[PDB]
Amino acid sequence: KIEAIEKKQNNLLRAIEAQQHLLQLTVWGIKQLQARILAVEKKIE
Repeated sequence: KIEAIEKKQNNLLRAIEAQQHLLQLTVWGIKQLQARILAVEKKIE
């Protein structure tokens, strides 16, 4: 029980750490699309 709670908790920490990184990745990806869409708007503007 306390062992089961602890084990599950260690995994949760790892999953959150992993999602943290994925998020930063998507954020950076969105900054890239934004820049590219911008240049296009300016090109046809």
